Amino acid sequence: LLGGPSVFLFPPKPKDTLMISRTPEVTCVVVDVSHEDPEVKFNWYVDGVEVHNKPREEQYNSTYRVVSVLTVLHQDWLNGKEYKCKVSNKALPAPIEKTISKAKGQPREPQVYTLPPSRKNQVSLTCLVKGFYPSDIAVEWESNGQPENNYDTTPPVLDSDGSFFLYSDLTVDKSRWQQGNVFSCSVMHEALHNHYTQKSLSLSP
Amino acid sequence: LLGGPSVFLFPPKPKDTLMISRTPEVTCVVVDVSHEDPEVKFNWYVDGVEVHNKPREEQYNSTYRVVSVLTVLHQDWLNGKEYKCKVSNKALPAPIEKTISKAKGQPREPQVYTLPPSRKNQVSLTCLVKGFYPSDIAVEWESNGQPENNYDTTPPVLDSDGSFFLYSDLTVDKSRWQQGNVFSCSVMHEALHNHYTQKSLSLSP
Repeated sequence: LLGGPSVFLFPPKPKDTLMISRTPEVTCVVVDVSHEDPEVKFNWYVDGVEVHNKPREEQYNSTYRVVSVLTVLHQDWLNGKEYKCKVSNKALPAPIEKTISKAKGQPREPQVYTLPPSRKNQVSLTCLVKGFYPSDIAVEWESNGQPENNYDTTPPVLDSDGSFFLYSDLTVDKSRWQQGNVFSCSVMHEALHNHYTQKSLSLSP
Repeated sequence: LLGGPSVFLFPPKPKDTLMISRTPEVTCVVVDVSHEDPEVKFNWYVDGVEVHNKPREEQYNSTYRVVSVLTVLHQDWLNGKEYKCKVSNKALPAPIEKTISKAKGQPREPQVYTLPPSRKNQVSLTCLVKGFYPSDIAVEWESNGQPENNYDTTPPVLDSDGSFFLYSDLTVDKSRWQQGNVFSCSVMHEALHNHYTQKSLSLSP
């Protein structure tokens, strides 16, 4: 397998699994396919039963990169079904197989805490999100209903008690803060009521 | 102790540890401090030696939340020194101690791959980043040198070979794509030459 193609199988976006309006999908990524062997075939399995459905390929200098995407059903993922990507290519000893599923274990509700805002010309607004399981989570910010994209979020990290925690921080203009704009950190997780919660912070007297 | 104060100690942002112009800091977060006991005091230790430099506090209904930040030295963090947060409050049996350091293990260079773009009115541009250790990493996007914030990045995940891998997804206007704008996927990691690599993606004939 060394110098040959590598395969990566990605779970669906947490946000996608937790909204009926969107469609969650697993993604099977193949890079470093040899110039001599462009044909790459994908076989998808849900718990064992083969499914459908085309794969997307492009040339990158000496090699090929191929991505295959399969829609999943919200429930199948949340209920813990196992998804398998099988990648076949003429240069491979035996087809490569990858497997992904939602972590099993008792779900635990995240707890969200806005923190003391801190300070030239910009303000840091932060949210702690902790006590959650599994680690699949979506953390976002908004203001006046519209999204705020200038934020960092730490990857979930395991706590002593076996739950996960993270830290999200949003940078805003000092003046938008001083003008009393309401800023919110929204969290989506399977263990929350309505799969959603929100905590707000503003400058108010 | 339940359900008194809980403490969370956070490492410095990867981007801050890897740029000479920024200040990396460890952050000690205390939540659910009882109304009756506002005083929270902080002891900071690097490898076991007390350092100095105040904490911010605020009331949230019936509780207090307190955050204490300590500037660290780039070299100290990368060299694997151990940071200790010790939190003292009158409601605690014994003061609470939290400890953090860079994971030890042989550093491995991330490998960065732009992937085939995919198609309403919007284009998904994607980057695979894999083969890296430790998981401390920063991933961002630019167009014409300016930052693009409308992306999502999976938390680093452990690969069978002991290294980490992730997937980052930027959403762009179809028209900015068609107009030939160069979109760039910037990665920062300790094992990279210059601590930085860029892979770019555009529509070109």
